[PDB]
Amino acid sequence: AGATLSRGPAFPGMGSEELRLASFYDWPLTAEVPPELLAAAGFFHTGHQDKVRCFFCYGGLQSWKRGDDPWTEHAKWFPSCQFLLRSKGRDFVHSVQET
Ligand SMILES: [Zn+2]
Repeated sequence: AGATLSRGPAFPGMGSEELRLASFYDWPLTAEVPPELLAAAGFFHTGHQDKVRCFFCYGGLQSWKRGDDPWTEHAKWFPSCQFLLRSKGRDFVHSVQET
């Protein structure tokens, strides 16, 4: 019983936080979340608005707002992301899912 989550990042090149940070060179003025937090949480910027995708699970998120925690949003929407899980642990993700 049970298929396994594949281990390959959706976008291995964006596996680097530094490179993910570069993607936010045009992260909008009206956008309310710091790129550093987004890049740290595995997200890189796509498009020209405020859309991001996780380099690993490819979870796509937009409509970012003051206070929005990237790591939390990550756990909220993409709880099985192996990047999120290695970085924040099983406890953290469960803690976000159970609320
Ligand atoms: Zn992810």
